[PDB]
Amino acid sequence: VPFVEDWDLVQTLGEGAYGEVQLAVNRVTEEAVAVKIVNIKKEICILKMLNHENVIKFYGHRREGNIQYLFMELASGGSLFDRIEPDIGMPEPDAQRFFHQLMAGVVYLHGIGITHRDIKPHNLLLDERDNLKIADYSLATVFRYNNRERLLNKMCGTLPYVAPELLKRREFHAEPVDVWSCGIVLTAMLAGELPWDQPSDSCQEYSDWKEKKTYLNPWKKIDSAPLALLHKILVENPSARITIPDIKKDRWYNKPLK
Ligand SMILES: N#Cc1c[nH]c2nccc(-c3cccc(O)c3)c12
Repeated sequence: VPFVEDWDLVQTLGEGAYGEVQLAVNRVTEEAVAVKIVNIKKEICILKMLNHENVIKFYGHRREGNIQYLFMELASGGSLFDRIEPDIGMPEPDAQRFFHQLMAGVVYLHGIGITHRDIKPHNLLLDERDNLKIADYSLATVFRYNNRERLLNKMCGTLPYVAPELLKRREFHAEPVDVWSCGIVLTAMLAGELPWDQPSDSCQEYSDWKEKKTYLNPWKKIDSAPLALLHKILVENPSARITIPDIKKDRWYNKPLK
């Protein structure tokens, strides 16, 4: 029962990079939100930019001495990680719908010149109608400003989800990195397993993929239509990799399902 103004901080929803996330229920109105309890300057700044239905909304913040409190839209359906059954995945029509929503959120972000940099199932939250929302902007950054792109140079993210250029290049474009990670998420949805620990030539599973050994897992679990899309996303050269406009033209992406 701590509190901040009208909100009771009722239960922990988890830890992130830094900072607990609590469920905050308002004593008066009964509204429920999520509150992150904690560089931060930049995060808040990016958070106030966000206005889209597949992105977690920012409601405002309050600094109270030591601790900053970031109020955000609650997603009470848990995360996509909870929907992925190990070694199985989920039904292809659920995967497709979530992938559609993830692409809508990522397009939006990239359109305001923001890169998330850590797309993975734990950061993809569901609302009570199973709508997907991209959350956690603690690693997010600006890659386009006044219509000029800047390349990134900090390595960050989560190894299984990161694009290979991030481990090999001094500087790289933001957008193909976020596309690659969506590809790994789509793999996980359809196969219930990640394909490699990291995308280095010293990792055997990655070498196998580049040699097109799709008779192996996880690829053997995936139907040929989504697998053809994954062949276009998980492309090692970032300038050859498919872009989001072209993902939206892909045959599996447009296939009627369920
Ligand atoms: N962050 C955040 C959240 C924003 N709305 C939420 N709704 C439910 C859970 C979370 C949440 C909780 C722990 C870790 C995390 O990554 C996200 C959030």
